[PDB]
Amino acid sequence: VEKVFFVTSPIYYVNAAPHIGHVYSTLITDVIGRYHRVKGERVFALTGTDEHGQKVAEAAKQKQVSPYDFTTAVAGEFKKCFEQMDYSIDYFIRTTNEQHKAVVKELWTKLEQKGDIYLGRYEGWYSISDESFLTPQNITDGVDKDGNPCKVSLESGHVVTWVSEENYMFRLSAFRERLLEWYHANPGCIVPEFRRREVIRAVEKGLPDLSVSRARATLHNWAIPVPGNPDHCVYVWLDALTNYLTGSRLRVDESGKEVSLVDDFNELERFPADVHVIGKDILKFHAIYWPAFLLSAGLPLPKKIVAHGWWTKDRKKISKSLGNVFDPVEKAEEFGYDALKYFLLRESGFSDDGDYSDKNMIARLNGELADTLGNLVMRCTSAKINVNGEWPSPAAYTEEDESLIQLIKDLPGTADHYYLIPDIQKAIIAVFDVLRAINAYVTDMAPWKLVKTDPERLRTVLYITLEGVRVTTLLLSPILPRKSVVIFDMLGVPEVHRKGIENFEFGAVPPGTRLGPAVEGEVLFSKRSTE
Ligand code: MET
Repeated sequence: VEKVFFVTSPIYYVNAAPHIGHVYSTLITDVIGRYHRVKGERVFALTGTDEHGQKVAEAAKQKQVSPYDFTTAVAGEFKKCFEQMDYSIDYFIRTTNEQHKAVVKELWTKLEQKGDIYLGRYEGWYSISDESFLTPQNITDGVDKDGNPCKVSLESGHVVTWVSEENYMFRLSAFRERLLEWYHANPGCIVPEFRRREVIRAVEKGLPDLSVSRARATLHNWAIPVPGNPDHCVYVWLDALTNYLTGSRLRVDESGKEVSLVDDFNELERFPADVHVIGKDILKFHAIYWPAFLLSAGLPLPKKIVAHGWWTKDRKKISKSLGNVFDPVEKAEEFGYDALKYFLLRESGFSDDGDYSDKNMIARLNGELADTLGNLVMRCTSAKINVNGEWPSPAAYTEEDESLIQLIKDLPGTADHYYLIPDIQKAIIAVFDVLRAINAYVTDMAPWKLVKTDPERLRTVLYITLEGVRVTTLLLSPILPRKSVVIFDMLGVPEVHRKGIENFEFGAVPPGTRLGPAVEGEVLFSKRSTE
């Protein structure tokens, strides 16, 4: 099934400025997209902002501005931040978009015509901050911002309020069996595995019907009207999840501006998502509600949902109100963009809540990027070792030579599998296991002595090293997109050989290829003092 590989991030609430969590989710989306482009596939990578709802409306009122001006301004902050982060995202969607609204109304009407929406009541707890309905088992006692006793979410700790409203209800209870059948038929469809198990357990227990509208006053009229009923607004989450469908149907011009909404998703060959990237906090929406809506509407289901953890800094919660900020742009200016991306993707897996510190950041940058990767690139390109400034023609390979070559040949298949799970941390570790092996081979062969002692042997050692650096760098190119270009330039790898599965093969760059010119004193990753 040849198709556009479709990868998404969440669309973020615009109640406040963008921060590490948004940057991280979008980074993961970006990396997955980049890897599939490197394989020569068609890719559409989507990110954006979730701009309706009571949460956003009350954030605007607290700043005392119009919701239109507020959402526009904060959406602009997200766009600027992502531009600065140097992603390769194909479209940035906003739920205030008029074509998105049309797709939401269309989907609603399909659900209704299917018989899965009825007029009922919700009486229960709601978290405005999570826009989430909660049972009494999912709240506990806590304190409000005036210090008074209130109820709070056990999941998020935000304040909950009791809602009692005549609402349109979606028959979620009727999809239990079909959802379980979907999880069991596709046991890789939620990653990591323990989060898949959580979803299955939750759905096993039973599902209540879900409120998919609210009275218009509650939302301060900042939402999409229910087709045929002006007194109701569409649940912000049904509106929000629909962004994935809208995005799959938007034709986008060179400037990244939407110019047309197509009638049917098949026309652009994107829907359904191959990967939805999300945080663990929004798993039920994506793994339970979304597939149920899609089943009701007769739409195909996503292939994989990958849910990551939440970051801390110096083992404490990241917060402006407390004394612990973590600004990605600032840290990227300090340590480098590719380096910061590397750290975020290497330091933690999707099953973990990662922790940043300047100490650990510096140790990875010095140890892995400078001492392992950078040092190797400089060694095989130096005029002192590579006297002719080119890829030599290798002579006969020893067993030691071949053992390293085997690792280099095996690497693409292994990295590929990890990128597809996806488990980016493991992909990175696999590549760096090969970089460490190449370094120990270089140390063991001492090519600097071979220049005088055995130039023929040096040709072999040097060729293996160059090719190892090239293959590893290609597989890291989604992680270090700017630095990989610098590496390929230093190596003189022609543009055509910088992507495509043909170039996963050992030996793709021929002997006699000239290295790129040298710039005096210009290192790849400069080591930084440990403060
Ligand atoms: C359809 S993904 C919506 C995610 C939600 N706006 C959030 O920031 O958590």
